[PDB]
Amino acid sequence: SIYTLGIDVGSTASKCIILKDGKEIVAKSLVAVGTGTSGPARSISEVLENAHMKKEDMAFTLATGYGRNSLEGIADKQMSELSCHAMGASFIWPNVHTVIDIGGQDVKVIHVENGTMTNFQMNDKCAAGTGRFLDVMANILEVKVSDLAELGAKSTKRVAISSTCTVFAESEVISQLSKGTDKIDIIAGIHRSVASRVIGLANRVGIVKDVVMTGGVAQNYGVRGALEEGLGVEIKTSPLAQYNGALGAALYAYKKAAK
Amino acid sequence: SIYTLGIDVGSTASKCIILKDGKEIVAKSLVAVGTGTSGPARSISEVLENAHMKKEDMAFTLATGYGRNSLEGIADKQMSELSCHAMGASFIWPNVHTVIDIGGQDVKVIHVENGTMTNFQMNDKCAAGTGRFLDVMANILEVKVSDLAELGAKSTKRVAISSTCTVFAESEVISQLSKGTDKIDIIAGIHRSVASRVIGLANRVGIVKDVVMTGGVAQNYGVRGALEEGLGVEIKTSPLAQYNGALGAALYAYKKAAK
Ligand SMILES: Nc1ncnc2c1ncn2[C@@H]1O[C@H](COP(=O)(O)OP(=O)(O)O)[C@@H](O)[C@H]1O
Ligand SMILES: Nc1ncnc2c1ncn2[C@@H]1O[C@H](COP(=O)(O)OP(=O)(O)O)[C@@H](O)[C@H]1O
Ligand code: SF4
Repeated sequence: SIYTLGIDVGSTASKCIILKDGKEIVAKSLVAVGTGTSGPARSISEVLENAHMKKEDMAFTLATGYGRNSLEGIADKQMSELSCHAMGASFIWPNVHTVIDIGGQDVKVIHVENGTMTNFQMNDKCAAGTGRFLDVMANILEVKVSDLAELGAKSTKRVAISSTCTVFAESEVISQLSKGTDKIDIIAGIHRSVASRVIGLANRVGIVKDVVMTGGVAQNYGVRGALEEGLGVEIKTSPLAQYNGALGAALYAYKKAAK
Repeated sequence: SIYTLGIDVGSTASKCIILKDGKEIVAKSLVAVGTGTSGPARSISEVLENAHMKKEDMAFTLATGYGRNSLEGIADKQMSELSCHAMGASFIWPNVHTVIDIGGQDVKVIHVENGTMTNFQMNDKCAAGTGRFLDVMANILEVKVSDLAELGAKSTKRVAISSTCTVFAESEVISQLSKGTDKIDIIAGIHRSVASRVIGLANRVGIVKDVVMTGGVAQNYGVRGALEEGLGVEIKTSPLAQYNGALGAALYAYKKAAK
């Protein structure tokens, strides 16, 4: 009976979630964020449509993300991206305590307790370990970022990328091609390279029980598997992975719409 | 009467120096890293020719640089790049105490005392502040790395690049173009951006009196000027700037050839 709207406006995309009584997801949406493109707005329409409801049907609207204020007038209230991820993770996995969120342009590991963000470490300046790292690599390899996972899974040889930087690592990848190294192998290498950076931030926080991966890159099971190897613990993820930030907002909305 | 050979084999180029009695430069050479694995070799021939002498005439040969361990057989002893720069700087500027060396793929600030490396700070992992940063920018701007200095000198408006990263700053530059911002201005901005990183390392060491800029990027007076503004002290440089590492090797050679 009470419908709420969670809006996660990131730097790459804008995700939306609408849930009934804060217990079930009725609809979600995702729209690329282009300059001028007005995609966060579009995504809102997208959800409302998918759900067959009007903005006036939402009890409370909560926005989060990089441009969580670009639609200030839309959201009743805005909230930290760390908070929503913690809240959302908790809705999907009750025993979460550690949340690894990789999105374009940034990474962040969050320690969660009672759907809240206890502590966290995040990278906002280095393109390394971000989905942007994976883009720059998929381009040189001439492959689709959403294929990397599938390809790297075929690797038979370990190929390391000693360069920590995206720029230097780019040359490495180019050079590994000059040596006739297979792409499948270079990819699995790029994945461990990303895992390595995440693991780097990860340790300043500590991997607690029931680790979950969130964000768009979450889909890349190549990357996630590289993470399980590094941290040596199960890394969980679900289809809703990239809609976590939004899901968190919707949960905080339904909460604000009860107090 | 005693001729020595200094060979600085970098990642970008291979420089060579030959001096008589460790007091005067008789000849120098510079050869890129074209595909072949004989550019360092080629440069040696180049110098010997320019000088009109043969490898035998060289009393002692000392190699330095990224591929130092590659001239084992050609050279007689190898030495730290920090040491040669300090030694070489001292030969060019007696009162040096601080040496800023920007080359492709790395930056490093050296404190010098009696032709020796007292302390130093260096960047080897981040492409930011390196000549590689300038490359990635010259490409997007569609200009020649050796023109940047000349162009930026015409800027009339200050345009900042808030991004510290080469990858993110790359997009910025692209975006500053979308806003119709002049290249001349974007360049001067890129220069200060580089200066900022150098100054970053610089402070962990301390700018002492008589600062000198070394390395290929040394030529870029756009960059060097950005450095004088930041540190607020004179930054010296000479034509031999990029041959400093080699010059240092030749000086250590003539020294080894006297003890
Ligand atoms: N199928 C896929 N496989 C791999 N990566 C993907 C896939 N779909 C999206 N991604 C990526 O995951 C990231 C998700 O970004 P996201 O978290 O939505 O961005 P932001 O934090 O800016 O909102 C991007 O780098 C995007 O390209
Ligand atoms: N005329 C020039 N103007 C600006 N930059 C230059 C010029 N000539 C060379 N450079 C650059 O200066 C740097 C010199 O690199 P160098 O110190 O020789 O490399 P390495 O440290 O790998 O041996 C490179 O980034 C190169 O492109
Ligand atoms: S290490 Fe590379 S990817 Fe990271 S901030 Fe530096 S230039 Fe950017």
